[PDB]
Formats: sequence, C-alpha cells, structure tokens
Amino acid sequence: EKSVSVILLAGMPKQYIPLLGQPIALYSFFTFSRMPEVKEIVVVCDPFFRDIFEEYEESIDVDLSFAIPGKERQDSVYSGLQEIDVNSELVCIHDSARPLVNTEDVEKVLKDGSAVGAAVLGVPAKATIKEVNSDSLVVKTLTLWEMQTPQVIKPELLKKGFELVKSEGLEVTDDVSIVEYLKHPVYVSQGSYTNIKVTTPDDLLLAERILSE
Amino acid sequence: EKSVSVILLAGMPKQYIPLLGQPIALYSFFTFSRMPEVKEIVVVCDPFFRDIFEEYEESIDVDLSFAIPGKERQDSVYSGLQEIDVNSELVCIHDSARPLVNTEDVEKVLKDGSAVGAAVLGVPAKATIKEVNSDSLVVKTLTLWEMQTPQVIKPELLKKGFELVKSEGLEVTDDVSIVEYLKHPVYVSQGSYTNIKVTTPDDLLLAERILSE
Ligand SMILES: O=C(O)c1cnn2c(O)c(Cc3ccccc3)c(Cl)nc12
Ligand SMILES: O=C(O)c1cnn2c(O)c(Cc3ccccc3)c(Cl)nc12
Ligand SMILES: [Cu+2]
Ligand SMILES: [Cu+2]
Ligand code: NA
Ligand code: NA
Repeated sequence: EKSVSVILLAGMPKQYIPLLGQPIALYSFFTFSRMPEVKEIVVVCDPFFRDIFEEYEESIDVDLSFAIPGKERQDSVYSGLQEIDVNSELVCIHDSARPLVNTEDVEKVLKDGSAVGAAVLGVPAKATIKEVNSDSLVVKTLTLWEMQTPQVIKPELLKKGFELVKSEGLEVTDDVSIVEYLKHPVYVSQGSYTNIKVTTPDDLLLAERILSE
Repeated sequence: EKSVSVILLAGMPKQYIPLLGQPIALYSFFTFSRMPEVKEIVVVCDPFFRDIFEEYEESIDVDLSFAIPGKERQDSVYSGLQEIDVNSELVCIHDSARPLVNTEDVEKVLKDGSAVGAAVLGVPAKATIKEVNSDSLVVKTLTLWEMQTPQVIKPELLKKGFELVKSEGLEVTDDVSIVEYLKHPVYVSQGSYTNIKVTTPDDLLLAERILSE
C-alpha cells in the first residue's frame, strides 16, 4: 500500500488533446490514482498545464506533486525523481501519451519491478526487424519486444543509474539506456497492444476507437 | 480547508530532545497536522532525523515533505519554500524549538496572515528595552513586541521578498527582515508567553513544567 511513486511525463500538445472530453494525460493519471499501491503522482509538465491535474487533487487518492520538464526525456525523469517521497520503494515512470494502460498491466509491472528491481511493460514486436550495418546490409541471424511504459524501478537503482550517466557522460539514445549501463537485470512484463502511444492525428482516432470497444 | 503549508524548521540537537518521551520537534508537528487548514508539512531537517517524522506519516492528516537545511535560517526557509504545494494560499513558518504553540494561537495567526498577507505571533516584551547608539548611550524616547513563530505569509509575497533579498543583496540580521523590505504590512497576532523557544538546558525544564500544568 502506498509504496509507489509515479513520475508522469506530460511535458495543444498531443497529451492534452481530449479523448471523449478528457485530456489524454488524465486517463493514465486516473488509472494510477485509483491504485492503492500508488502513494503519489509527480506530474512533469509545463506550468501552463498544471491546472488540468490540480483540478482533481481533492478527488484523488494520491498526493499530487509537480516537476519542471527538461530538454531530454531523461532530464524530465531526473527532475521528476527529485520530487518523489523519500521512502518510496518503487518509482513508476509513465508517458502520459499512453492513456490506455490497463490497471491489470500496471499491477503486473509493479510486481515485477518490485521483485527484480527494474521492469518495463513490453509486447512482442509484430514487424520483421533487422539490425543493419553501416554499409546498409542486413546483420544476419540463424525474440524482440517493443517497450511500452510504465517502467518501474527501485529508486536507489535509478539514482545510481543517473550518477553513472552524469559522471561518465554516457549516452542515452533509447528509453532503457540507464538501467542497461548497470548490470542489474530488467524484467519485461507482458503488456497489451492496446497500450498505444498517441503521436499522430491518426493515433487519437485509434484511442477513441479503443475506449468505445 | 487544506490551504496552508507549514515549513517546520528542525535543522542531540535541542529540537530532538524528548519532552515526556517525545522529541520536541514532534509537538508542534502534531499540533499543525491536526488542523484542518493545514494541507502539508515541509520538514526542513538533516536527513539523519527524517525518520522521527516519517514514522507518523500514515497517522497524520497532512502530506509530509522534506527539505534540506541551509547555512542561515533564511536559506532553510527558502529551501522549505521550494517544496510547498503550488497552489497553497498561505505558508506558515515555524521553529520546531517552539513545541508549546497552542492551536488557538496558530488559528489566529493563520487568520491574520490570510487577511493581511503577513502575520506573526508576538507577545508584549516584558523587559525594559532601549535602543543604544555606537557610543553606548541610550537613544531616548518620551510598544515593543517580542516575535515568536509561527510567521504566516502569502507565498507570492514571500517569493517576491526572496527575489528582492537575493538581487539587491540586502541583509537579513533579524527574523522579520524580508517582509520589512517590502512595503507590505505585517500584522502582529497576540500569542502566549508559554510559546517558549527551547534553547538552554533550563528551557527543556520549563517546557516539561508547562506540559504538566
Ligand atoms: O528517458 C530515457 O530516454 C531513458 C534512457 N534510458 N532509460 C532508462 O534506462 C530508464 C530506466 C528503466 C529502463 C527499463 C526498465 C525500467 C527502468 C528510464 Cl525510466 N528512462 C530511460
Ligand atoms: O529567516 C530569517 O532570519 C528572516 C529574516 N527576515 N525574515 C522574514 O521577513 C520572514 C517573513 C515574515 C516576517 C514576519 C511575518 C511573516 C513573515 C521570515 Cl519567515 N524569515 C525571516
Ligand atoms: Cu502511432
Ligand atoms: Cu530560554
Ligand atoms: Na474542469
Ligand atoms: Na517510534
């Protein structure tokens, strides 16, 4: 109970576009806030948009906090991280552009991150995917998973991760780069294909189509 | 309701010495936490001592947050201020070395700070007090109040106050110096002589003697 801090990345921009009357960011915001495990939500957003969340503060069963976004996604995470409760035992990082994450999937990834130290929701990639070299030739082989959010990580591990990133200088080029640099295991919790990220005009449509089905 | 953020200055050090079994800092901590007006307490303390407060987190009706102290009292306040809720309408700064503040006095100073923008609990000075010049001669005259805490201030005013202090460079030498520099009025709410600050060995004794009377 109340052991999880959520860092909600929400920094109109796509995540504030209404989906059946409700700004996209609020769907996942509410799904987390209903979970007894979740103590607090740190929303990382431009101050312009804070009222979208703060309107619901006395109606939700979590503490709401805010953090200013950074230039890169990892900067926004770090800013978020600085606001979580000092004794939270797990941090749950979520992209607000994924409004359709199911409670049941969040529960799974929370359990796996608690168990392993670091877990991310993933689905099996449907496309044929190949590594290609700098001569544009296929790197051959004789299973790939697409990562979603949440990403759930013990805060001490995330902090050592940042310390390593900051000090060395090492690059974040994809969304699981910090934990990779540690030699700590990262579990992939199987999610749902419905947990789409809303990027395009077209995605907005897909999300409405899924909220009605 | 839940419009007030308390900045509790608690950065053994005197404020952690037991008074009938309970570290001094917890007396005012609990008095504020029982007040419906109070949304959150930001405790400004060395991380060593955080557990003293965090033990009571699920038993109190406020959000608990922490801030790292600074070198001067005003630095500790500013650190505190950076952690309060973005829409809190009043900040209540209290010295944890004043464990005996009465709820009724806190209520008064909250009302006065809300009304005026800035209020502090005070009592009439009992001693004969004189201004003295640099030749050690009395500066003559043909009513003085001793300030206590809480100090209650609208956060926007406290922030402009800090902006002015930081930029100009002006000195804080006493405990109402920031608001003085503004030309905004500061109301003195009459408190109680029992609201002692625990400094000496002897004070510790006085506080026990007052908790029993
Ligand atoms: O923000 C980025 O772009 C990023 C780059 N790397 N990386 C990470 O390693 C993590 C930690 C994590 C990965 C997998 C499962 C749980 C936590 C995060 Cl939360 N963001 C990033
Ligand atoms: O920390 C100090 O030493 C200090 C120096 N000046 N000053 C202030 O003007 C205030 C603001 C205030 C004063 C009176 C009533 C309400 C708020 C505070 Cl809260 N601390 C200080
Ligand atoms: Cu898409
Ligand atoms: Cu004394
Ligand atoms: Na509204
Ligand atoms: Na205890």
